[PDB]
Amino acid sequence: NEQLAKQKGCMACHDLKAKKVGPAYADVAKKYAGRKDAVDYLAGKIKKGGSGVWGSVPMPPQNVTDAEAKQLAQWILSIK
Ligand code: HEC
Repeated sequence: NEQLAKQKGCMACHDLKAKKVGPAYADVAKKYAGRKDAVDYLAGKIKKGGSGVWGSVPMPPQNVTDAEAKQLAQWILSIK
């Protein structure tokens, strides 16, 4: 956990409690913490990228698979 975001380099904009170029993973988690499919949705935009729900900066695409996409929404959501 955690070390994963490094191998990818998502912190370049995201941030647990630091609203930087991207919505702090902690903030997004709470926003999707009251949901039940935050895993599919998130990962759905993780392998696609883009934007429109938090801003416009088309986040750069990534090379992850469904499984990896799950750990991202599961690891980012658990973060508060
Ligand atoms: C800055 C260039 C970014 C880097 C690097 C990464 N992400 Fe990102 N991400 C960024 C923004 C600005 C947004 C919001 C765009 C919008 O308006 O919606 C996002 C969003 C995500 C999301 C949300 C998916 C969703 O809710 O549909 C996820 C899951 C996400 N980003 C994952 C992610 C990962 C895994 C990264 C490293 C591989 C990563 N992002 C880098 C900006 C940036």
